[PDB]
Amino acid sequence: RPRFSFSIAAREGKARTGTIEMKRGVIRTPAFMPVGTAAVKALKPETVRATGADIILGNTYHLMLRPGAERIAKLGGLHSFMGWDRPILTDSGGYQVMSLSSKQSEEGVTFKSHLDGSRHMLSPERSIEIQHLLGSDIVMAFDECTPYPATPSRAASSMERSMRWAKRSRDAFDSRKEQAENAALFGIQQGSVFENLRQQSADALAEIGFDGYAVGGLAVGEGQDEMFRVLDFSVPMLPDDKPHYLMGVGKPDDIVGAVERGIDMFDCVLPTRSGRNGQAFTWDGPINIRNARFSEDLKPLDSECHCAVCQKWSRACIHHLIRAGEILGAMLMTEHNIAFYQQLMQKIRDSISEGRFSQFAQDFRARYFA
Amino acid sequence: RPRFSFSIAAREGKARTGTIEMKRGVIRTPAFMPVGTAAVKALKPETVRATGADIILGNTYHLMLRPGAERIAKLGGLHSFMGWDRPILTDSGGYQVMSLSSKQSEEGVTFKSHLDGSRHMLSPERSIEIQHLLGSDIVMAFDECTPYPATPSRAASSMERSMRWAKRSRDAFDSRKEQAENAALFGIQQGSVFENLRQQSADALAEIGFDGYAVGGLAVGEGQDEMFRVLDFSVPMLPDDKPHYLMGVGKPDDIVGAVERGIDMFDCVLPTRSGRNGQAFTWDGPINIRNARFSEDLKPLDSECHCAVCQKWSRACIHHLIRAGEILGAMLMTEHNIAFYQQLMQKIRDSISEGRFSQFAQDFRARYFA
Ligand SMILES: [Zn+2]
Ligand SMILES: [Zn+2]
Repeated sequence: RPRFSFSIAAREGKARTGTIEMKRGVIRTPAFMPVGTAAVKALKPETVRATGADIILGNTYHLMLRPGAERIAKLGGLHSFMGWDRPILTDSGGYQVMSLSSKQSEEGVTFKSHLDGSRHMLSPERSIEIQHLLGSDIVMAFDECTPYPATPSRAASSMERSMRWAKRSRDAFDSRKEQAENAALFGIQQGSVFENLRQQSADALAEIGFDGYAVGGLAVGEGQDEMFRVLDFSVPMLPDDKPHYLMGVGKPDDIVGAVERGIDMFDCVLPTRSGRNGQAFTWDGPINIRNARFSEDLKPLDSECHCAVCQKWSRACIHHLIRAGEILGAMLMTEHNIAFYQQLMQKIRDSISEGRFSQFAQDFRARYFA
Repeated sequence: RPRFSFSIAAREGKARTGTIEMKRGVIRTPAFMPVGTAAVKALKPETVRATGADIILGNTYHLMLRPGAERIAKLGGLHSFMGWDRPILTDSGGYQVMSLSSKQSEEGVTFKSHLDGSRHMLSPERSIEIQHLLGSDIVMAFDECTPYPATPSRAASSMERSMRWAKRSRDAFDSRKEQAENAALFGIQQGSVFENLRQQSADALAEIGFDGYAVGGLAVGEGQDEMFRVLDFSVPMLPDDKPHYLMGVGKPDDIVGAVERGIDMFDCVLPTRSGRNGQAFTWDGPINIRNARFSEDLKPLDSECHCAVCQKWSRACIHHLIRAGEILGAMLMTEHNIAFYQQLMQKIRDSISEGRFSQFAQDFRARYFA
C-alpha cells in the first residue's frame, strides 16, 4: 500500500464515494471516525473494528496531558498503546486548548492543564512533533479557532494566521523523514461564514499543498441551515481530487446533508458521549432509553440494526442497566450507536455507488424526522 | 440433565473435586462464582463465560430494589435479563439488608431502600418467592446474620431462629411445583465460632434436608486463622455427600485453605470490585496497577495468565487507563481478575484429581506470599 492514495469510485452530484489507501489500511469514504481520548470510551478496539470503523480519531490535547506524548512514544506509539493497528487520525490539539484549558501569540499558545494546572505549549511545530510521537497516520495542521459569531475583521485575522500556521505545519511535517514518508497531512480551511475569506483560505492551502482538506470553524453554534449554506460555497473551493473532512460534525442528518455537499470524512463525540448518557440512534430518530416508556419494551434498540447488541439485548434491559449506572449499560449503548453510524455510512456509500443517494437522502430524512 | 446431582470424582484429605449437574449446565467443583448485581460489573456475560465461570451469583437484595423481582419475571427471568443461560445462584437477600439498608422479628425483616427510601419486606417465604421470580437455579434459605464478635447467647438465639427460618424456607420452596422440580435449595450453617452451636445447626439442617450446605457467619472480621479454625470443626459436621459452600470468601489464599478443609464452592466481590479499584491478582501476589512503578512496565498483568487481557495488554497501558478513570481500564482489570480466579480453581481441581493438591497448596503459598 502507498503512503496515501485517494481514489474516487463513484459520484452523484457533489457526493463521492471511494477509498483512501494508507500503509496501515484502507478507508472507505464517506467515512465516520469514532473519537478516542485514551481508549473509544467503554469499548475494546476489537469491538470498534467489529462495528465497521476503518479509522479512529485520537484527541491530541487529552493524550498530551495523559499519559503524555513522550511516554506513548516510549511505549511504542499510539497504535500499540490503544491496541488499534489500523489508521489513526490525530487532531492538532488546538481546539481543546481553546475549549478546555486555561496566552496566544503568532508563535503559538501556552496554557495550563485543566487537570493538574501544569503548563503546556502548542505551536505548529510542537503540534506536528507531538503527532509524530503518537505516530498517527493522518496529521492535522495546527490552526487558530474562530469563535462564532465573528466579525469579518476577526475572522480574516484568524484565517490569515491559520494559513501562516498551515505553512509552518507543512514545513515541520516535511522536515521529519519518517513522518513525511509514512503519514499524511491535512490542511484546514477557515474564514467563518464569509465566502471571500473561505476562498482566500482555500487558495492558500492549495498553494501550500496537502493530502486532504478539512472544513474547519463549523459546528460551533451556527445551526444546520447556516452550516449547509457555508458548505454549499466552501467545499467546491477545495481541490476536488483530495478528501474533504468536516470536523466535529456527526448528527446523522448533518452527515447526510454534508455528503450531499461533497464531504468525505466525519468525526464526532456524539454517538459515544450520548451513548453513555442514554441516547440511542435509530432509523426512526434518536430515543432516550432512560424514559419510562422503555421499561418493559422487549424490542432491540433498533429493529433493523445488524449490531451484536441489537441481536441479543432488549430496550428494557438496557433501560435498567443505564438507570442503575451500570458500566455494561454504557458499553451496549456505545457499541450500538457507533455501529449504527457505520451502517449509515455504508448505506451512503452503497447509494452513491448505485446512483440513488438522492433518493436515499430523502427516504432517510422522512423516516428519521417522522 | 437431572434437577441436581453432585458427584465426587476425586479426594485428597478433606479436599474434593467433582461436578454438580443441573438442568442449565455442569458446574466443576471446587467452583468460584463471580458476583452480579444487575450485570458481573463491566463485563458482557459472554466474557464472564469465556474466563471459565460455570455459574454466577445474583444479589437478591440489589435485584429486588432495581429493577425489582416482579419486573424481571415479566421480562422473562434473570437468565434472560442478564443474558446468561447457565446456572445462577441467588443469595437470600438477607445479608445486604443488614449491611446496606435501614425492624426485625420472628416473621422476618422490614427495611427502607438505601436508594429510594421505599419500604420493603423480607421473610423466609418472601425471599424464596423473589428467588423464584428471578428464576434462579440454586436458591439460598433466608437466615439471620450473626455479627462478630457475638456472645454465646446471641449466637445461639440467632442460630436457632435461622434454623426455624431454614424449615420455613424449605417448606416455601417445596410448595412451589416449578421451583421444587427445577431448582435446588441450600441450607446455611450458623453458630458463630462456637463448636456446639455449629453442631446443633448442622444437625438441624441435615434433619430438614437440603441439596447443599453453606457455612455462613464467617468472613465477618474474624481473620483467616480463626476462620480456618472454625472450618476445621464445622465442615465435617455437614453431610459429606452434598456440596459445601463458603459464602463471601475469596482471597486466593483463603480459597486454597478452605478447599483443604472441604469447601466446594466460593463467591466473593473481591476480584471484580478490587479490579475496578486497580488491584490485579498475580501468582506472585496482588499488585496495585496504579502504582508509579508500572507506568512503563510492558509486561502483562501476570506472566503465566492465559486470559485475553494478558495476551495483548501491558501493565503500562492498564496503568494509564485506570489512572485516567477510563472504563476500559476497569473492563480489562476485571476480565483478568476473574479469569485468574478461574485458573486458580482449575489448578485446584487438577491437583486434587491428580493427588498432588497438598504440594500445590504449599507451592502456591510460597510464591504468592514471597
Ligand atoms: Zn444495534
Ligand atoms: Zn490475565
